[PDB]
Amino acid sequence: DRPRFSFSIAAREGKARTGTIEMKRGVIRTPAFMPVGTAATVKALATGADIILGNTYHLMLRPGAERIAKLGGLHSFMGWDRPILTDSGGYQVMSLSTKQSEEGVTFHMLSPERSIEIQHLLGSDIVMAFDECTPYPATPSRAASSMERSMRWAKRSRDAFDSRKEQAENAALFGIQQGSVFENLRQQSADALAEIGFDGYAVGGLAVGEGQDEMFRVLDFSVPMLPDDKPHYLMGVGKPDDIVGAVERGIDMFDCVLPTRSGRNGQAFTWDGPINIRNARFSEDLKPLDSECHCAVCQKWSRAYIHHLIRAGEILGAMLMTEHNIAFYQQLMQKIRDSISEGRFSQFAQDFRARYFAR
Amino acid sequence: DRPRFSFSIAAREGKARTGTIEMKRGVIRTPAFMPVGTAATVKALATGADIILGNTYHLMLRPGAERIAKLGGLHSFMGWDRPILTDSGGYQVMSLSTKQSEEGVTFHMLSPERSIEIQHLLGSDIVMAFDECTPYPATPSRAASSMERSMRWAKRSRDAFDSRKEQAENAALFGIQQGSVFENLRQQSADALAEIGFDGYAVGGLAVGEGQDEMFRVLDFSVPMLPDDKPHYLMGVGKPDDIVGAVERGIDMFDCVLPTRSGRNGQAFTWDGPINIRNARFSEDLKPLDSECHCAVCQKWSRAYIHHLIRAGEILGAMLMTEHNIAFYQQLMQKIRDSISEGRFSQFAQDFRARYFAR
Ligand SMILES: Cc1ccc(CCc2c3nc[nH]c3cc3c(=O)[nH]c(N)nc23)cc1
Ligand SMILES: Cc1ccc(CCc2c3nc[nH]c3cc3c(=O)[nH]c(N)nc23)cc1
Ligand SMILES: [Zn+2]
Ligand SMILES: [Zn+2]
Repeated sequence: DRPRFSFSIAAREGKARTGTIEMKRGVIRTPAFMPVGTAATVKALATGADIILGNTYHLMLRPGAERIAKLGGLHSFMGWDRPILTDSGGYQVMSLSTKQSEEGVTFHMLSPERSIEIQHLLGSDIVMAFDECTPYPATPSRAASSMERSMRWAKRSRDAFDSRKEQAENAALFGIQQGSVFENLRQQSADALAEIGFDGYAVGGLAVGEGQDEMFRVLDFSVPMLPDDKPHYLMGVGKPDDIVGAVERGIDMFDCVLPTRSGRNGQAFTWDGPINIRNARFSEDLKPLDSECHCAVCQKWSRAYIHHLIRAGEILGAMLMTEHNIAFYQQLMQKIRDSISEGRFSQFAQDFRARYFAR
Repeated sequence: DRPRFSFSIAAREGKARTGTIEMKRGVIRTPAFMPVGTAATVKALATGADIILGNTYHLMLRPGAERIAKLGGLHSFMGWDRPILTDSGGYQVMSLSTKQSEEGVTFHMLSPERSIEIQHLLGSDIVMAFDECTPYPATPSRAASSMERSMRWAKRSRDAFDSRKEQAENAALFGIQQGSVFENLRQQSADALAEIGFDGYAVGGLAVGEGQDEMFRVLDFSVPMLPDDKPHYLMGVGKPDDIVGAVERGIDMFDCVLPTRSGRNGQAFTWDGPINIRNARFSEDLKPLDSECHCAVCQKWSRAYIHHLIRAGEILGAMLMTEHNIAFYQQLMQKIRDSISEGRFSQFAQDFRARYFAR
């Protein structure tokens, strides 16, 4: 059948690439948007996807990784038979929960070994190494010390993953680059990860308050340090314009939680920029959320009706907004893939920004 | 094409009837459950219906009946091309908002004439007369005075409806019986409504705290006072067992808001009674919400997953619960219609109660 893990690049334009990841549970077209699976009914890729996210930090607390395993794993639990990616829980413990040491983080304990076992019990297909997302801003010394611990933890994550036969033979493991905003530390981190060897490489430690200009600056030198022949996952990013610029700099995978969060608060993404549907200017607007969007919501209902539902406190309004936002991001990713494949991505990015920041 | 309004009875068992209402926008199979249209995406009848409810009291306040008319009416607004029923707003003004007089109710003014015009602007197909839902309990004198005012208002509602050509020719008007729990006042009210003449007759003034035994007692003598050859709508009812007992007493139409409210609070309806999915006993339950339910939710997801979603605060959990509850009520109505048509409704009601109140 399909291999455990293959990445093939079908077309390139500058630093941008488009291709496919093959795994046992399915194919992932890249650049890929990976939505959380619990925010709406995600279908096989529209309000769908090739791969969804599990929420390791939440699941290890409710109902617990052992219970998820008892219930058949996340694929059975969520009714999703395609690939699933889980984070290692390190970022979320530090953001939401903490006592740190070389062994791991107490808050329950979380270590590289326990993080890998938790992701094993959940049954995810893409497993993230257990890292430390360095806070921003950070001094060079603090960023270096943090990156060095993350690299020791990456080696421990590799070894823990390899010691579980079912996981080593059926899942894939991604290493996470750290180093804050410092080119020399980003290089040393990429070097360390490449020596250990991973199936994919994530750019960690961004989307931590640095702003888009700084994030793009860091991606300019950081992504080329990663192995070219493996997928590149930018964690925590982001807005549609973040995605286009990150693809321009060689990123292949994205996890944006914004579209599934924005929907509950009334924010809809459109080709003309985001709008807040609760605003009174939409109370009589008979256009769909976006006039070109092909999602089920825009095929049927107006801005005026979704405005009404959300203002009325109807959960239906938020669900429709969420379904539209997920669909818009997937339509964005499809246009990105098509334009790279056709050698017109540079023009697309230009056209996208001009319209997105016009209105 | 179809007539403005026809009701045909296809089969009877005791006082129970099953049949069809024909209107210009579609056919309604009876006994019918009429869900609110804003609680989930309701499809053509499953998580669907032959007719949905509009919320007159909410709509006249946000965005206003004139604005709904400017947007094309509720059918265009909600994307629903089949029949729509609206209440007259009298109950809701008194429950949720008040100064009453023979002219109407100030809170905005609401009169029989204004209520009919509001329902005209909304474009509903079944229009309710403007009544006063008598509070419970009520003395005979207070119940009589209230019923008598409602009957004068029913005549004013009839005249207002008939004076709007588009409405008189394309919609239907239902009169509402009052009289609290008093047989002689229920009779006088039915007499008054029959002399005015309506397309259907509602039993009003119940589901106001009287309890199921008292409600059934009042239906025992009240429903036979209404014209047999016209549909009978019990307003505000109710639980599944309320519906079965009310069909046994000659009711044809129901509006239950409970299934669309219960879903948000974790209550699911099953053939074994209601359950609260948030209860810890469902955290590892791999069965669907109901093992016989044919809805999309029970085809795909477990109690354990819906429990997880709701406990996690995910709006998806409440939406799935709502979709299941709407579907369960429609499956209930289908079994009621089939069993009356097959002459086995008495046995069905017996079997239903024995299982529903067992667990
Ligand atoms: C469900 C879910 C969605 C997204 C994430 C990714 C969370 C996330 C970041 N989010 C913003 N910036 C981020 C940086 C890192 C990082 O450096 N390391 C890890 N392990 N995760 C990150 C985790 C869980
Ligand atoms: C959206 C919506 C749903 C349901 C209703 C029906 C509201 C309702 C009653 N609810 C409980 N008991 C009820 C009695 C009456 C009544 O006597 N008169 C009217 N006009 N409505 C009633 C109105 C609006
Ligand atoms: Zn859309
Ligand atoms: Zn169901």
